[PDB]
Amino acid sequence: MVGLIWAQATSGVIGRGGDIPWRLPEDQAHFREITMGHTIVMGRRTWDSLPAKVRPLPGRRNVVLSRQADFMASGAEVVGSLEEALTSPETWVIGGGQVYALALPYATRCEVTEVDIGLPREAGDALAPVLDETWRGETGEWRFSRSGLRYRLYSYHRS
Ligand SMILES: NC(=O)C1=CN([C@@H]2O[C@H](COP(=O)(O)OP(=O)(O)OC[C@H]3O[C@@H](n4cnc5c(N)ncnc54)[C@H](OP(=O)(O)O)[C@@H]3O)[C@@H](O)[C@H]2O)C=CC1
Ligand SMILES: Cc1c(C(=O)O)cnn1-c1ccccc1
Ligand SMILES: Cc1c(C(=O)O)cnn1-c1ccccc1
Ligand SMILES: [Co+2]
Repeated sequence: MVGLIWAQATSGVIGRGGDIPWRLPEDQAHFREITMGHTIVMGRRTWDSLPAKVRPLPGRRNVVLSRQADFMASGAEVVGSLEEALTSPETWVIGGGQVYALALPYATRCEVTEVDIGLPREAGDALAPVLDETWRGETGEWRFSRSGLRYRLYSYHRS
């Protein structure tokens, strides 16, 4: 199973300036629940976005995708192609925009946290991948984060 997990503004923005223009503790907890114990695959930029203190994310097989054959990520596997990372029963692609797009053909699950933030798209933004007609999606209720933003979860699947 390859799944994608991400949070996006309504506009499709997932990242800006190498970080995220919001912070939902509830989505972090949800993220941790969904990925705990499994392989997490991320682009090198996303690895860089992780604070050195949470790095590697505990209890998960941290894999970083880089074309740099000598890139050192203390506590992770650095692989130069996505196929090297799919060697576990459950693999979660955790970002960023490039790796989401690269992984979409392998995916059967997308766990999408939609953040009700009017965030117009800007040059350089990392974007959520486009899901075609093969994806079947079920939505949750709009919830309120303690950060003040509303959010809801879309769970997409396809065979
Ligand atoms: N909202 C959310 O849910 C999340 C948002 N984000 C945000 O996403 C943004 C980063 O995403 P993005 O900028 O797209 O970069 P990524 O995090 O997708 O990593 C990009 C890097 O991945 C490597 N890479 C990409 N394609 C390939 C390939 N085909 N073969 C080998 N290596 C490859 C390269 O690493 P190298 O350059 O070393 O070769 C590239 O620079 C940040 O702002 C981050 O905060 C991240 C995670 C979750
Ligand atoms: C910080 C964060 C949030 C948040 O703060 O809302 C939601 N996802 N992530 C996250 C970022 C990078 C990698 C994995 C997950
Ligand atoms: C996703 C995450 C976890 C986790 O999933 O265990 C623990 N810290 N963070 C985190 C990452 C980036 C920024 C803030 C927090
Ligand atoms: Co699990």
